[PDB]
Amino acid sequence: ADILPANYVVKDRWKVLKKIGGGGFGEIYEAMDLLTRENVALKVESAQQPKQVLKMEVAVLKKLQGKDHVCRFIGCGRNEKFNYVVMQLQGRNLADLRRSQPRGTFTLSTTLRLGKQILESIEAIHSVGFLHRDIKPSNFAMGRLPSTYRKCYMLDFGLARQYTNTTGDVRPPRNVAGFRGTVRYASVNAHKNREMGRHDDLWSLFYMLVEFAVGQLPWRKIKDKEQVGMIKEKYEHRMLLKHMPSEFHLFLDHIASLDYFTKPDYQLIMSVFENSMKERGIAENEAFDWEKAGTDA
Ligand SMILES: CC(C)(O)C#Cc1ccc2[nH]cc(-c3ccnc(N)n3)c2c1
Repeated sequence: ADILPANYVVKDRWKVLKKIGGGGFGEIYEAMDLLTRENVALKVESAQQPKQVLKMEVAVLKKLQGKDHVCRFIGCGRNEKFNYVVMQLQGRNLADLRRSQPRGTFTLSTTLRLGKQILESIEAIHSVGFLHRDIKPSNFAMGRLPSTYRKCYMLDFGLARQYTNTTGDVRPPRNVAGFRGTVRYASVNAHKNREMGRHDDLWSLFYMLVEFAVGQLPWRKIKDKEQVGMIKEKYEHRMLLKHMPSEFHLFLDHIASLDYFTKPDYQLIMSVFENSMKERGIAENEAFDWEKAGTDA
């Protein structure tokens, strides 16, 4: 069934406690690090599996080491049965935290402050020549330590693609590129099976923040890829912002203006979040909604 059993020790060092995630791609375990005495995340991929994707995931994670909002890399390896990566263990993902909120909504305070962090992570992965291509709330996790629990960390590079060649140029888009990310947060371009660009990661961010602040997207009950693309294509997006800060029109109009070839104005989007906080007197060091101060006073 699973690749690693319960109590399996990888490289004499990382001992499986339980499976915390998995699909077609590979599986993710919580492990005890026998050297450091710390719990770690262990992600594994079958050595035979026809698509060898973990190799690319580790390469991305390694390039990003030293950026904020990135899991600390601990180790990786390869044998006859599986490839694996060991990374610092984070806490709960934003989909789990949003569904724990009484109405499935975050405050503007939580929404805007998570937005700044996710924006920073998107620019970071773009800055080392990669698209995420599956930006969604379950791919961000809060830290679990006193130094990290107010930090949001980007996970799961399993659908990432290098958008540059080996010498830093933007590579030519394929005329058709089959979109295989999550329906709910996919850009209209993704829905049309266009080559995805940096802008398409920022669309996914746009839709996440609306959904955080409002509790839902208009197409939430529709799972069909094609039906959802047809709804988004027609949807008057300025209407998503009816109950959002007016600065979010600057965000919408910007990413609407972008194409596959054009570098986003990340600072423009950051200033939207920053101006939206400043207008409502929102301080950076406020409790997140899920904290004792956040779930109380
Ligand atoms: C960055 C990389 C190597 O591509 C990755 C991943 C990934 C995918 C799916 C996952 N599901 C849950 C986690 C997870 C949970 C807690 N703490 C950490 N570091 N992860 C998780 C991590």
